[PDB]
Amino acid sequence: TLNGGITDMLTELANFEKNVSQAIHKYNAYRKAASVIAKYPHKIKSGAEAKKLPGVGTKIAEKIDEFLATGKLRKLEKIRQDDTSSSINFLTRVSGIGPSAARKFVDEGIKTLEDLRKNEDKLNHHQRIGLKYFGDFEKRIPREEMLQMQDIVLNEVKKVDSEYIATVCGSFRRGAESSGDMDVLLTHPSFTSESTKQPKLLHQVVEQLQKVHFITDTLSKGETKFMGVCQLPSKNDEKEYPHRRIDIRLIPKDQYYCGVLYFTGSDIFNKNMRAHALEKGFTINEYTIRPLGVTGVAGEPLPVDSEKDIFDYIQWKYREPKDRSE
DNA sequence: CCGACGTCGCATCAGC
DNA sequence: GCTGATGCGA
DNA sequence: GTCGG
Ligand SMILES: Nc1ccn([C@H]2C[C@H](O)[C@@H](COP(=O)(O)OP(=O)(O)[C@@H](Cl)P(=O)(O)O)O2)c(=O)n1
Ligand SMILES: Nc1ccn([C@H]2C[C@H](O)[C@@H](COP(=O)(O)O)O2)c(=O)n1
Ligand SMILES: [Cl-]
Ligand SMILES: [Cl-]
Ligand SMILES: [Cl-]
Ligand SMILES: [Mg+2]
Ligand SMILES: [Mg+2]
Ligand code: NA
Ligand code: NA
Ligand code: NA
Repeated sequence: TLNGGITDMLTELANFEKNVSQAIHKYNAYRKAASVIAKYPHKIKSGAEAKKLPGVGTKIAEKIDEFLATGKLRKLEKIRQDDTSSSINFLTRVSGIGPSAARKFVDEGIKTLEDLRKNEDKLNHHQRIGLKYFGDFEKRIPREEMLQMQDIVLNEVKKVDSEYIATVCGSFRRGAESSGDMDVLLTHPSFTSESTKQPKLLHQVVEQLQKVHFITDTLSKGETKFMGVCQLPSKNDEKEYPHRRIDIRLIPKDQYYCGVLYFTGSDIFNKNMRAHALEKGFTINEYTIRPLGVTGVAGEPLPVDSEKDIFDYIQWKYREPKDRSE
């Protein structure tokens, strides 16, 4: 990491703006600049050099100059001193506690892990599970464990219905040596953009994974998206593995390529690519790519028979999953 | 100088 | 209940 | 906070 000091600074500023300021566009701007700087293949020597990169403007350039000269950023040194900002930033590290809930908890005197555990009463279901596994959810998953988890998920899915196809996406599909959680794209021929011919398609996979004690908790669940918790089995006398976040997304089978493009990410890559689509006159979601008429209303879905077809429409050279870790 | 910034699923709540 | 908005998340 | 028209 040539520029890790700068990128950490911008990331901390991004998180400040999201959690404390509740300024989602500043959050995205800071993360976009951190990402372009992270892939820049030179050790940055000045703010002016960084300002050449798209997403780095005047203000970030000045912060880079202060950071290069001093090793620090006074704006951040002060944010770290604000008790309210410290409290809010801590509380939002619990899954299910966002910017608004964190600020309300602080108002109510609930500011520390101690306070949260004393007040499970005041937590919704999601937050209660985020608190239960607070430590575990900050541990990363070695790719070796991702492979064991993939084996279980793919085999249990096959036992329910051999026509399911489960694909592990996220950073795993991008070839990362570790991942923050497990993301699973699911398809079944009974669920297409034209009809849903079988109910409970997601539910049946979730129940089977619960049956074998792989899924341990549910954060939210609907007809096409599961957000929950899972755990690898341990051997005799072994310490248990940490509990891990798992997301399962059921996507219409004929829309698999848009779905796997979405779920492979990264999230910044998707934002960048979707914004480029818009400048090229297209809109992309996890289901389709459609043209945008001058009216601004999306037209009919365009034929897609590969991930690369999506890149072709917007005049981008193809980028393998490994090259999408923005 | 300023409007737009990616797109959408599930949980929650307010008004009717 | 339904609908629409907001929060939080992918 | 940055960018493009
Ligand atoms: N705001 C977002 C968040 C996620 N996503 C997509 C892209 C992302 O790759 C996918 C899974 O989300 P996750 O937060 O798990 O991101 P990952 O790419 O898997 C890595 Cl941050 P990690 O989960 O391995 O740490 O969902 C998105 O489009 N927009
Ligand atoms: N989860 C998945 C994965 C692949 N597929 C289909 C889409 C393609 O037509 C086909 C090609 O397989 P693969 O992409 O794994 O090479 O598999 C699916 O329907 N659901
Ligand atoms: Cl903002
Ligand atoms: Cl600092
Ligand atoms: Cl669509
Ligand atoms: Mg992930
Ligand atoms: Mg723009
Ligand atoms: Na720039
Ligand atoms: Na949180
Ligand atoms: Na995830």
